[PDB]
Amino acid sequence: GSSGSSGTPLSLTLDHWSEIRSRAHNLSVEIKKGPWRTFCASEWPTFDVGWPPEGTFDLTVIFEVKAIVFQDGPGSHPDQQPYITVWQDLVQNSPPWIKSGPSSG
Repeated sequence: GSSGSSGTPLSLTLDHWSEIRSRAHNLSVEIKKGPWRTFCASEWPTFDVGWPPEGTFDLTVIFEVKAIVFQDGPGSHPDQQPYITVWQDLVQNSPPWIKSGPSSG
C-alpha cells in the first residue's frame, strides 16, 4: 500500500511542468505555472472537499475538486477545468516521476 512522508505532488508536478503542459497540449488546453500553483495553493484546498495544500494524486480527491470546478452556474471553473483535468490525467497515467516502484515482471 502507498504510505510515505516525502516529496509532494504540487512540487512533483511543478517540477515536471513540462509534462503538465504536455498533457494540456494532448488535451488541447492551456495552463500556466503561476495559477496552477495558486489554484493548488489555497483554491482547491479551499473548496471544502478534502484537498491538501500540498496536493494529492487521489482521483477521489481530484473528482471532488473537479466536481465543484465542473459544477453548474458561474461557480464552475473553466480556468481550472483544464487544470484539474490534467491532475486527473496524472492519476490515471501515473508517471514514473510520480509513482516509483520495481514492479516485478
